[PDB]
Amino acid sequence: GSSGSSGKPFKCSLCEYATRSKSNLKAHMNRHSTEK
Ligand SMILES: [Zn+2]
Repeated sequence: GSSGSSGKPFKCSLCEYATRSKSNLKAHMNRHSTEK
């Protein structure tokens, strides 16, 4: 759907990775270090 689709608080500017918890994203961002 493309109507009132509540997004997310933290959305990685690198990829389409997003999570409601900052603690989670913090771990994902790390992946953006090796072979990237
Ligand atoms: Zn990312």
